Amino acid sequence: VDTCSLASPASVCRTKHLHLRCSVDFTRRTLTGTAALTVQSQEDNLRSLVLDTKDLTIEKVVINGQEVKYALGERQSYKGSPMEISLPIALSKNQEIVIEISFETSPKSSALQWLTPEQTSGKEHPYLFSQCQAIHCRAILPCQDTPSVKLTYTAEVSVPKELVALMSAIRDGETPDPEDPSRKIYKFIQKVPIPCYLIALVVGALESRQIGPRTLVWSEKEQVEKSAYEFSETESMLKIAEDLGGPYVWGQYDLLVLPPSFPYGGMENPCLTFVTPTLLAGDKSLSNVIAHEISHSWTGNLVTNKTWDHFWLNEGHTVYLERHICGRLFGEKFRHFNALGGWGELQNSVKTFGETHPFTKLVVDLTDIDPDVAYSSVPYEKGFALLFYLEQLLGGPEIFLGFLKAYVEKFSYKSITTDDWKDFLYSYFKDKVDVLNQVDWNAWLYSPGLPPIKPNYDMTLTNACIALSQRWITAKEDDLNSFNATDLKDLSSHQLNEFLAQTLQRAPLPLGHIKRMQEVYNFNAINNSEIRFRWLRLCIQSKWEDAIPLALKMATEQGRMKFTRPLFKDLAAFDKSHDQAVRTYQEHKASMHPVTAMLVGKDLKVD
Ligand SMILES: OCc1ccc(Oc2ccccc2)cc1
Ligand SMILES: [Yb+3]
Ligand SMILES: [Yb+3]
Ligand SMILES: [Zn+2]
Repeated sequence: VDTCSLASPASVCRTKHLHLRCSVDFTRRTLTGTAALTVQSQEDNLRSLVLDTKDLTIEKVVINGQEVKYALGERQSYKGSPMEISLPIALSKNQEIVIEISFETSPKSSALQWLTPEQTSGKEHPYLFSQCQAIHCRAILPCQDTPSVKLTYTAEVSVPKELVALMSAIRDGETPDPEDPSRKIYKFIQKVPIPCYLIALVVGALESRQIGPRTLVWSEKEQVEKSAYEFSETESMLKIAEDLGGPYVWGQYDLLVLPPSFPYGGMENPCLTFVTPTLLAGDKSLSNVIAHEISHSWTGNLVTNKTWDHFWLNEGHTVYLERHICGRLFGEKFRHFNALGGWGELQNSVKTFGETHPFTKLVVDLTDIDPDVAYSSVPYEKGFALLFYLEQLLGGPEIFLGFLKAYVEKFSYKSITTDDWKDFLYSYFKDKVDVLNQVDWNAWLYSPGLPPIKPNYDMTLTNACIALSQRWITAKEDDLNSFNATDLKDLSSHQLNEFLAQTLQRAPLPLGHIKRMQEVYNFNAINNSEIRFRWLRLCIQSKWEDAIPLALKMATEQGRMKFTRPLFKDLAAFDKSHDQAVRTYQEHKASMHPVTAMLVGKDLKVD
């Protein structure tokens, strides 16, 4: 039972394949076309089925060349409207049929962002991108919008000729549109079965550069060179990930660097990972996001969560694999540094929601909860903390990686629950079940707050961050003279970020301390998005009026939610910037990503 979907469940019928034929209309901000679903009945005498939709216009439904009866139910808030289709002939178990639905999206589709030329790097062409995770595929096309159903797809997309279309699939050629010479048709094939949240589309003035044997980086012309350099470790990461998870089955591993309003750090769209341009630090320092997206090719894309309640399975295992990739590239001390940083992020999330909040539970109950509202670091970090604890309890990384590879092999091409994972963990570790029975399963999986046990972490790389943060916190006015640019000489960008993270946990600091920090460290000159974000949060919470225009600029010039949401909230919580934060949101709302616009509105209590 998937409480987020209104469609017929996997026990009734299963979509086996999607053949999508569509045209992108920038003037109307609509995607129009036909979604032909190959549906397999899982029941005897199947006469009707239900599909998920959200703000879709249905023109007709065709089965066996004839139009059939359908009905759109009343809208159920964020879930959309159910679409019941009357089948012309009763289906027996395992019988397949093709249902072709003629549809049109709404300009307000929660899955899409339509950008004007002014909102792009080039300023001459418009741009479109999708973001289906968790339940936005229903806002693009009628489907069984649940990760419990996996399907292959083929697609032909008609776009203005001067533009390029890309999808979460293998490129299968381009031709002039035979129905319109002002347009091109781009063809795509996804031969590996995927849950529909992994369906993705981008249309814009895109250019590409090869950066590895199976990797192209894609972006507007202005970002190509910087992107090629920033993501040059991609191939070495794919090789490490293949060694940890088994064969890479997707063919290509391309990267697309989206415009700044992209709401997430990355999206593991198969064959084409989507990334935020906020990763473009110039020194490859934010490459762990690539390692994370690469890891999803095994944990999430091959082994998938059956429902959104089990999202931690996707995230926890991915962060675990991501930290191993970074550990192989940079050393075990670095994997422990990243792991310890993750615990810090988990403390922050638990503190933000409250220790008894249901969204701090590992396995969540999303009945009547919009998944976008529940989204946080909890499934990533609590999920990671559990696996890291288990690794330590079971004999170390080598032993635990053996389980991870067996888990990926066991559940490849399947959709699983926490119980399925737990059953396999007990099966694999049958000779260590006594150790496994010491785990407080009920607390780890179903209780809110911080985990019952904190793993053991090497402190080697964290010590200097803690030591510097503590000097600043315990400093009195007469100790401020002792700080100098030399304090940072031996700190990496990651350590500088951790120093800021540690200090932010104790924010506010006295205004005089923050002014001294700028005077000696010149944190205002740092363009690294993670460091700049933490520094500006530190300034705003410490009530520095000079930081107000810098924080407003960062909150609006980019739209990665990790940054935009807390910056708007910090600005709204500071009396001096409250009105500006609200008015800036109101002015930008219409041109923001629809999900980001909704969430910032809720955060700022602006309806
Ligand atoms: O485990 C908490 C939780 C959080 C979010 C969630 O759904 C998502 C997933 C990705 C993107 C947006 C929403 C499902 C579960
Ligand atoms: Yb081909
Ligand atoms: Yb003193
Ligand atoms: Zn992820």
